[PDB]
Amino acid sequence: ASPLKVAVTGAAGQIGYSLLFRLASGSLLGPDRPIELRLLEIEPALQALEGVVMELDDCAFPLLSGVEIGSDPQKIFDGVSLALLVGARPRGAGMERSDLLEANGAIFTAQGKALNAVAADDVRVGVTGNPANTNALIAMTNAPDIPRERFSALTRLDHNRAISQLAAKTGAAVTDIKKMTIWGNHSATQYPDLFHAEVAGKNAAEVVNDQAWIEDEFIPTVAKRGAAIIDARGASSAASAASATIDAARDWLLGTPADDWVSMAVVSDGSYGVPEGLISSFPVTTKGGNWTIVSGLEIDEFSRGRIDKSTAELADERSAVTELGLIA
Amino acid sequence: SPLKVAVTGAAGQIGYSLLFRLASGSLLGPDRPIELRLLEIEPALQALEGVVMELDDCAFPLLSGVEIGSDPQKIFDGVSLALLVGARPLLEANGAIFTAQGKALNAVAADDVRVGVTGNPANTNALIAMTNAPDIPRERFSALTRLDHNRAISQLAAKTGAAVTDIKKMTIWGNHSATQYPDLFHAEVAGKNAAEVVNDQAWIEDEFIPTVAKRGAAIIDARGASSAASAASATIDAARDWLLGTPADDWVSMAVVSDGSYGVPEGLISSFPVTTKGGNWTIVSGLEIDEFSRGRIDKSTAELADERSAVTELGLI
Ligand code: NA
Ligand code: NA
Ligand code: NA
Ligand code: NA
Ligand code: NA
Ligand code: NA
Ligand code: NA
Ligand code: NA
Ligand code: NA
Ligand code: NA
Ligand code: NA
Ligand code: NA
Ligand code: NA
Ligand code: NA
Ligand code: NA
Ligand code: NA
Ligand code: NA
Ligand code: NA
Ligand code: NA
Ligand code: NA
Ligand code: NA
Ligand code: NA
Repeated sequence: ASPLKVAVTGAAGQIGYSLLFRLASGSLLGPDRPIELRLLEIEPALQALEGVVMELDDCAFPLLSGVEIGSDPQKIFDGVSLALLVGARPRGAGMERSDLLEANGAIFTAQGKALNAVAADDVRVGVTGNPANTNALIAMTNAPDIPRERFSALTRLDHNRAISQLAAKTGAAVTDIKKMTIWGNHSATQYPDLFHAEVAGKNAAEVVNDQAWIEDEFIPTVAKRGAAIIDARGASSAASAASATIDAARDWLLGTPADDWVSMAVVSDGSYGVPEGLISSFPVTTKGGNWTIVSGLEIDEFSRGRIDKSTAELADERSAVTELGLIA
Repeated sequence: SPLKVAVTGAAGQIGYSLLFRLASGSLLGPDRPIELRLLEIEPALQALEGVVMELDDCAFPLLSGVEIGSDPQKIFDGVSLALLVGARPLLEANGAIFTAQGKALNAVAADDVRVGVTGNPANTNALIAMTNAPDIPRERFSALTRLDHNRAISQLAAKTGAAVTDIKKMTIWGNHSATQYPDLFHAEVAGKNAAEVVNDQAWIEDEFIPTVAKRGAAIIDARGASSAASAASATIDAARDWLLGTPADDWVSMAVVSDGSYGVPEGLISSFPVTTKGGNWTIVSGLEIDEFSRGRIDKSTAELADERSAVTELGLI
């Protein structure tokens, strides 16, 4: 196979440090599909990025066809088929992800315009940098010649967290869990939805049989997990964010299993009462590098309220970046 | 059935880079589960809890479970692969660590255990561990020279323009130290003898060997931090090849106990060209050692013997 050209921003950062070795080892497309890494950093981090590339070379990875590094997004994104926009300022303890809306926003205006100018026709664009949904909205709107559906923000770390907590509660293997959904924003208002999930062919909410645990423990544990990692580790998630980035990109490009769906924050067409044009997390299936929102789910009153709270937040964020002039 | 894998220094930088790859399938592939048993010192256990939170958040299908602790006799119980990564960042300080860890392994590891030592000074730590485990066959102990090996492959690929897949039969001889000897005279670049391809002895001595030997310091100069991800990667490569076997047209480097082969003093843990099958290594037989290579091999094994003498004088053997 021709090498897949993959761009990674913030590539000398902590997420990048985890992610690049998984990419080069075969985690994205498997053991027979080479990858070319195109790595972006800010100028003061280029010496460190040179060091990371030395380490990549020193792994003697058979799949790594080559590496280009630089600080010019038009050079690094030239011809790329997958762009992993990870680099942005991190949050720290006591911060909400939305605290970084104005700071990180302008990065995404510029990167969307660069992608628009130079990326491969088949590009798919994943955004991990915070606040992720709004940053993906910024990038998507600044790339009018790339189809809107090519942009996604990462809610897969939230999704995976929710799988982990459900498996723990139920005594199940992670492989038993299917049809998890995270709705809305990658924030504290995210809604992890058990009511459509399955634990080995059984409805998840019925298996747990405990609405109070769902409301008082499960939802806030998942929603606030990032802050819990900051408290435990002293720094934001890195390896697990990199792992979720690989999972989301892999499923996007190679497809979801027939019996399952995943969570991706993508542009709303109004489905499920989610305001049109927001980047919001939905249950989706994928095939051929394309996603489709899962149709037909009955949204119960409790779920409805939690979804709307989260989409309300997204609408507020969208208004703020529109007022800052970052959109279009 | 999950392979029980112990990792020491598990909240360190190598560990951070290693554990997620292990759990994702890098060691045994996509259908073989693993159980992680993570050792740290007591003051690092809080941090290790945070690493386990992130492991759990990955929802890894292969990760059957995780146990953490500071007692090697608990963590190593029933393990079939022990990756001894943690060490004091010299010979004496690490001596107590590896004496204690070899004794623990001897007491509680699985019969089929293989023990890979990444923590420095790796060869002599491995020797100490092996000596302290008289009920585990000596061939189960290896020190990691795979990072040097892969670094050599990297330099040789850059010099020749070949793909890394075109590079075979690289060897690192001796100690994992500045006296290591990376041997191009038996390596092949797309079938052709590597030293004949390069055709430049001054480049070998003045550039290739010192660049390999000093690479860790070059990474630190560049990144401001040590080479954790590539060390992790080498650790996985070496353990994977040990357990699953080497390719039929290739060999790898492993530091293992010497039977005298190639003039390496018996009983030293020393890096040899090896093939693997069934979880067992065999030193590559039949290689002709030229005068230049003999001199460099003997300089390294002299250092290994000096280190063995030092730890013997300290009472660690
Ligand atoms: Na960075
Ligand atoms: Na990292
Ligand atoms: Na691949
Ligand atoms: Na490697
Ligand atoms: Na390596
Ligand atoms: Na470059
Ligand atoms: Na667009
Ligand atoms: Na709640
Ligand atoms: Na949080
Ligand atoms: Na939490
Ligand atoms: Na938590
Ligand atoms: Na609407
Ligand atoms: Na909009
Ligand atoms: Na609102
Ligand atoms: Na340790
Ligand atoms: Na380390
Ligand atoms: Na594995
Ligand atoms: Na956990
Ligand atoms: Na994850
Ligand atoms: Na041995
Ligand atoms: Na080893
Ligand atoms: Na042998």
